[PDB]
Amino acid sequence: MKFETINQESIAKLMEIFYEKVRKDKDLGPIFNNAIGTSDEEWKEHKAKIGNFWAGMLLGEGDYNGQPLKKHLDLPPFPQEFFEIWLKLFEESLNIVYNEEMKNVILQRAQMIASHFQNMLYKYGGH
Ligand code: HEM
Ligand SMILES: [C-]#N
Repeated sequence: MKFETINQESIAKLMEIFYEKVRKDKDLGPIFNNAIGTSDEEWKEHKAKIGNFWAGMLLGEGDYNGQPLKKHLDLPPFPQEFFEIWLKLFEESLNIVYNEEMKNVILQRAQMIASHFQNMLYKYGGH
């Protein structure tokens, strides 16, 4: 009932579950909607792309070829606190799809990226 492995099937289930939580989210939903659209197909094309990102990260295969940091830099600014929401929802989704062992491998990878995005996107300083 829970994946003890990482494959196209498990990642596709992860994308389904996570981006449905994101779409329904009070804080994240508008950001994503303003960026990709509201149609089911636009959301399917986004899940496909992020699915390819994760396959490249986790399986070493797929057609993801974009610049993830640049993309988030180019987004209209949003609060740093949203990274907490994103991670909470992602961990919930992983907990549905994967056993504890696999879940923790992928969460760790997401945490590392989120931490890198945050150090790059917010000074936390002043100027
Ligand atoms: C506050 C948290 C985050 C928000 C609000 C957010 C938002 C978005 C949005 C709106 C897009 C669509 C970009 C567009 O169509 O212009 C996007 C793309 C993407 N996101 Fe995020 N993101 C967040 C965190 C993350 C994290 C932590 C990761 C990785 C672990 C990630 C991975 C990606 C990737 C790979 C893309 C595709 C970029 C491309 O088109 O090449 N995001 N994100
Ligand atoms: C970005 N999800």
